[PDB]
Amino acid sequence: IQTQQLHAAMADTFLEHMCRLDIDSAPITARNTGIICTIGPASRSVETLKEMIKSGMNVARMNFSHGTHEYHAETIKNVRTATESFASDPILYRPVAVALDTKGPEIRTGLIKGSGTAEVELKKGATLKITLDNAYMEKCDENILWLDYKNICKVVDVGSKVYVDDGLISLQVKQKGPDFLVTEVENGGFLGSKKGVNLPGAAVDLPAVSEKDIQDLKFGVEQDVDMVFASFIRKAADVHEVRKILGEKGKNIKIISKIENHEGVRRFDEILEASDGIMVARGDLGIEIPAEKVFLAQKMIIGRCNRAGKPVICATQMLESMIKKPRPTRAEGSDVANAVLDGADCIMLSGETAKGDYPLEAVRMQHLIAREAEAAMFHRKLFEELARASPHSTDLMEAMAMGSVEASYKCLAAALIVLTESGRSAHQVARYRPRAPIIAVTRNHQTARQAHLYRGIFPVVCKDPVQEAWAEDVDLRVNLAMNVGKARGFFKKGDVVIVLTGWRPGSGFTNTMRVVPVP
Amino acid sequence: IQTQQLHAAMADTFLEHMCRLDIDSAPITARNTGIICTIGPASRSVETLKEMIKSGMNVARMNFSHGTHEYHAETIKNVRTATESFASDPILYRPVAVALDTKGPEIRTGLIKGSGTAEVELKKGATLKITLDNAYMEKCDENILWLDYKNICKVVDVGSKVYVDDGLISLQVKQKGPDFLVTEVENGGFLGSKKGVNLPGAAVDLPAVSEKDIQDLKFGVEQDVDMVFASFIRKAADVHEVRKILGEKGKNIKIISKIENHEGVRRFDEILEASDGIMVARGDLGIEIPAEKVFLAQKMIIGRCNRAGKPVICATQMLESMIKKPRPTRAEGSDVANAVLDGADCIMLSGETAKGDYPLEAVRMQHLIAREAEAAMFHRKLFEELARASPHSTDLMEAMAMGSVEASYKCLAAALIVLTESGRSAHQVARYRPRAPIIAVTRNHQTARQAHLYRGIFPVVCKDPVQEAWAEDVDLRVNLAMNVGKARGFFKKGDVVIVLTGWRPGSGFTNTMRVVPVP
Amino acid sequence: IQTQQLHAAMADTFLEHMCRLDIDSAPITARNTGIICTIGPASRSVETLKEMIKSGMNVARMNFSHGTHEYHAETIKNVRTATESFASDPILYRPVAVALDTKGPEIRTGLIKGSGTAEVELKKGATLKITLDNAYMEKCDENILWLDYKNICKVVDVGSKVYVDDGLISLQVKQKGPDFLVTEVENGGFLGSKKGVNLPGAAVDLPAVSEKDIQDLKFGVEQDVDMVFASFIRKAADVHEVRKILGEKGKNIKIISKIENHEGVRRFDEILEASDGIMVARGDLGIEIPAEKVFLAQKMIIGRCNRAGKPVICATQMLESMIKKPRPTRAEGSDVANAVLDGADCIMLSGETAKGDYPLEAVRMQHLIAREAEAAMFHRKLFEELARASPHSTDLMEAMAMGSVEASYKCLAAALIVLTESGRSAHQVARYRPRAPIIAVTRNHQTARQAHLYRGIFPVVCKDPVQEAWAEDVDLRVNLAMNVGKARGFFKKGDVVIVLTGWRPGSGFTNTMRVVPVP
Ligand SMILES: [K+]
Ligand SMILES: [K+]
Ligand SMILES: [K+]
Ligand SMILES: [Mn+2]
Ligand SMILES: [Mn+2]
Ligand SMILES: [Mn+2]
Repeated sequence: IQTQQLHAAMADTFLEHMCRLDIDSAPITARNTGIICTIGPASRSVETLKEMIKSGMNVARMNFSHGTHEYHAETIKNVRTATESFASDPILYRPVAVALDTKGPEIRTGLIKGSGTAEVELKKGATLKITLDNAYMEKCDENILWLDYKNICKVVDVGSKVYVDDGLISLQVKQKGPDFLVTEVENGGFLGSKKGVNLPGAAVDLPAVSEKDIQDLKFGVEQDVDMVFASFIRKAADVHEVRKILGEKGKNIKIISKIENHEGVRRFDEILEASDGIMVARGDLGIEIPAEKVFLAQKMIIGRCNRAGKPVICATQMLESMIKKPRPTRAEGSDVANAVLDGADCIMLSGETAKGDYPLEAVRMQHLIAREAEAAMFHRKLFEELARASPHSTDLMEAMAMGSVEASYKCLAAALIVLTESGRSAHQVARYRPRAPIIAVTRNHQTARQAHLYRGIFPVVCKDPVQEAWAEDVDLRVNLAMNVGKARGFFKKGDVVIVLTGWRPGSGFTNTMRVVPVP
Repeated sequence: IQTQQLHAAMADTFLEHMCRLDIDSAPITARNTGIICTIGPASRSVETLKEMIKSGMNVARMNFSHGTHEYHAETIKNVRTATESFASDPILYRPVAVALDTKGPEIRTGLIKGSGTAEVELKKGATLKITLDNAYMEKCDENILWLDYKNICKVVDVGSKVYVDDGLISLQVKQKGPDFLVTEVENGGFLGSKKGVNLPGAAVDLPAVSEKDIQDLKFGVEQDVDMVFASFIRKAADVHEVRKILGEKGKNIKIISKIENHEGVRRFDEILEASDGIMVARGDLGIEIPAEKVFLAQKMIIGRCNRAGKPVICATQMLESMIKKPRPTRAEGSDVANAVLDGADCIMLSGETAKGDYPLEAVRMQHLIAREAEAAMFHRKLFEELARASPHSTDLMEAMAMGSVEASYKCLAAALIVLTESGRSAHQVARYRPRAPIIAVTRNHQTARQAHLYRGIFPVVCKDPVQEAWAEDVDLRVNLAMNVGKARGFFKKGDVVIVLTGWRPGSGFTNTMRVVPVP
Repeated sequence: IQTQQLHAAMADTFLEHMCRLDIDSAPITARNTGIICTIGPASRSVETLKEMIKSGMNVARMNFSHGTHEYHAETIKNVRTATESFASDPILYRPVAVALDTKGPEIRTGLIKGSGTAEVELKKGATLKITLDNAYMEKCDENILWLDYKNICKVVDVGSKVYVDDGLISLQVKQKGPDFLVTEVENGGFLGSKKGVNLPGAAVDLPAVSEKDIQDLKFGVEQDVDMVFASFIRKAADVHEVRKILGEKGKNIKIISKIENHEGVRRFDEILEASDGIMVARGDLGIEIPAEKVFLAQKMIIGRCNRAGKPVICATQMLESMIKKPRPTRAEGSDVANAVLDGADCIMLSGETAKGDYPLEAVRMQHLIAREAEAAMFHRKLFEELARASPHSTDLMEAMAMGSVEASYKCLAAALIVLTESGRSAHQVARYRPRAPIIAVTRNHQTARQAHLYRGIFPVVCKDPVQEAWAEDVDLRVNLAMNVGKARGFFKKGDVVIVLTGWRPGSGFTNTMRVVPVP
């Protein structure tokens, strides 16, 4: 029989835990891993968004690497419209967050000359001249290649390698002429317009926060986005610049630093301290450093974020092949599962959702794999190691959290209900990775939206006004969670859930926990 | 500084181990994970095979789902030709195994318009008719489809699902008429000729070993293949049938059962006992059972095989996208890494090698990821577990093996040298997963070839005749290993390696171990 | 069924390990814990010594706190006579070590006055005056008590507590007059002659090595003792002074620092570095510092010594009550068991052997408890933890040790045979605590005698001359071990043992191990 890999949960070793994984051990209804969907022409329509939400989407990511403000404003407007089309039912309403992915220090090449083939082919052992002559800005070809990085020449050297499109195409500088570069094509073949360019071994002096960026972040504040995915941040200083720009009015916007180059990996510790969360941007990371090493950086990053208690996102190409096909490849399914097992708080879709033919099938697939992997976690082991690395604490919530999660493990609670406004308490509970869903009730619409960044936290926005008597106000928000839970099939009348509340309205966190029957 | 994730090797927890993975901790030269390549039109040429070998190929897999005997006979002949082109040098000669992959109980739709390239769409609602009438055999079109499985009507029901062409296409039986099925198209769109068919929730009664299979196995014995990849085996009886056909003359051919359907996963334990090894055929497995659960089956299978000490292979779509591209996707790189970390003895390529545009790049990539992940393993923990999970033990080689690997850990030996003929002693040493390469010297050309099925065993065929004095014959095979090692850059004069030999010529295994300087 | 707590050895937790200890799981014949017997009037007779040996004695301790040199010389002569009375049989001969226990900076009282033997009573709340006037030297009573510590007035002050006769009697300095001390009796009652005195809260300026000491050590060198138990050593410097006096001629005499005061416990680390071994002298230690804290110091000491690989002895009052009774108390039995379980290499008897009515019964009891507790160890857990404290940093012989011990666990070897002259190789094997007996064959009579200091090493002196051929000389010393083992009931023809030898005569340690049948 058994359910949600409970037999394997009892194992005393990882080897036995693995040997006990059962494909016939049904996972639970609730899904703990937040799904982040990148919105594009394939999913901008309010009607598709509505389905995006029912299928699982928690975070709508706007990639400011392309598109104008009015563009992104309309799409932001549509996700909100689709979201609120549900607001009518307080029990079935699923909050949805809006994220903003910075363009950052990108290098991009121009448009191929119209006058000639659709795409130019850089054949191995062929010459190619890279120029900055704005004249060739839209007249690229097998001979001339224009880039949008002016100082490029001062940071590269003879012998330096240049990667272009998703470092599918490789170039080697042979002559470093003043204001231009004569190179030789090593790899790749076909080149299109506006393609990504990477200088792995160089020190790109572009700004962390460029003019263009400053305006986009400002725009986010204006548009009231919940988070910011800062691209190519390579040190604490960068995070701080982004923090400063968001300034006072955007103080509450959570900054998620994207790690996508050797520098950022090397200075990860100081970056994590300055950020609210981290994103393993495997795409550029896999170009900036050898592809075979990404898995190392991913696990290291997810590991340290877990230990720190800050959200971490795994992104890029997870279900890549589903851009053109309805079902994922065996490796891609594996990729998602291992990301969840590695400890990732959220998994992302960018392309499979932005411009793919199967956006809805893709999020549904991550949703399926998520629940399955989440159950295959070795909680007993993870908890212990995670509490070990928990320094001596003068913060009582950490204790409440560990006690509660432990309590949830013992009575196989159906869920952990947490009343919070800043979201802190719930964040703490999620940190110690309980198996059961963390139903966080709050009146702060934003902390609800931001809650998705945390593994296990199921945000529930309470719209009822604050009751006179604190006890009644509590039983109110608690019953709301109870109902949402019954509605979502997380638990029925008679199951056990642990409830974390504040003893008195003035309590600075959840200092009260109870084991309670759902009825 | 550090090398081969040794700093992270010292951690006491998995969380710390992960937090310590360093992308600047260079792996070692030696690669322990065997690479199995599926040979096809893109890699049959002797010249390509030569490069296949230099790039890392250890096992050539002939997929008998297609091709005639003379076809596979020539390709087998070519891999041997390319292999022997190296025989001349005893030190740099890498033996290559030949593997035969069985067709088994497959279900294939017939031809379309009696033509190779096929058309016809389908998509939702579109009713489709599945006839068994061998008349319209080679006349499949948009409305009537023919299957090569005759009893298909007795094993399926109304409402049953039928997957066509790698589960991309989905049908649902609406009317189960006698000798034909009227179905409705759920998923899928375009169907070609002779495409695979799967009946997920049905009990297919086809024969474990068919008439077609019997001749192919017989042929394998004739061609002297080292192993058989028994497709779709679902129980011990199945393995035994294959064992019987190979019979006495093929007694030494190792049988690798392929697990690719619910039944096989369910009866896995008895199948493992009857087999010499196991292959996680995620392809059909991901169709036969929900895709999201494959990762569960994989980890469970790899785990149990490790515990049992029999070789286990992970296969299908690992570097899939590389069939059309020079670099893999981030998910695919991750998939290989986790396969090695899960503990798979060999990883496979089938298509990326058989008919892709980048066969060489693909094996080279697995080779790269393999070494990287092999170092990222948590040996201390693994060993302890493999040990604390090795019930009983009277096979002294177990003792010798565990003590030697433990000794190799302590003095960070560069390699373990094992003299063996049946290969048993080396198998035992690999079982306990040393970090260093296992250089197994043997005069039994076949055990050398078969050795690749084991993680870490680097086979070396000794051609020198047996010396008069046992001591000299030993020091001879040992120096050959010493030389092979120095040549392959596994170690230089002065490094330490542990040597496992037999005290006297009559010893039944490796009962003598030594810590020795390589010089 | 089961034997030697092997069922409990399979447990994965200490709690389970304990819950599985079975009083019906017969321990093995061999005893790994060395037994150190203090020789006195109750056991100086050669005839008693002979029985002391057959009963289990490994080390004869001569306590130079009393007796003249001619006295100790005769007793040393008798143990040697009793020991050699067995030398005739090379197989049944058990070497015995002679240990010299230093007097050190002791503080003794004088002889009660001549009254009718009537010992003196010190009722609570009485005065009593301690003088130094060498006139009361043999005339102590209720009013005056002489001390042999001349500078006692300069180290104590008013309020200072003074303990007499094994801390049984308590006195508090009320008036610190010049050259005397007026005190008040807190505890204690009856005072005899020449009793022990402790100033726990003072800084005794007596010489670590006194005039009396230097001569005694010199004598030890002359008498060729195997080890020295240096009393009250409180710092590295102390150990060095002793090392220096033993000088060049006594360079091979192992120095065992005795930890018996707060200072020694506080500076333990530097003392252990300088010593060859350590003795937890609970006697004075339990006076110098609170009684309830000794168990902490013992475990800590035994712990760090284990971690360092140096012999550690537990001593004093273990079977105390047996001085007058044939059977030990329940606490004493427990005390011996827990000492073996703590990890003590040797357990001592001093009094129960020196002047008790049941010297033989006492050593026999320690012998019985030892084997019983040695089986009740949690080897799996202990080993894993020792290996951790021994990083991957290598000397090389410890690789062999760890590998060998691991191998002995796996095939449940009957014993580990080690050929060594300096004894080093065996010491290393013992360090990693195997379950089976370590039969160490040597031609160095002394290293054999000293070997007893190490848990599990069963010394065997080889008298045969060195064979021409290194191979024959090895099989010779191995067969001797094989024979000794069969004789002692350690193992019969057909059992498995691991043999650690040197490949070539020049090897600097045991670099060759083998799993071999005993026959
Ligand atoms: K971007
Ligand atoms: K096949
Ligand atoms: K003494
Ligand atoms: Mn990027
Ligand atoms: Mn298949
Ligand atoms: Mn003492």
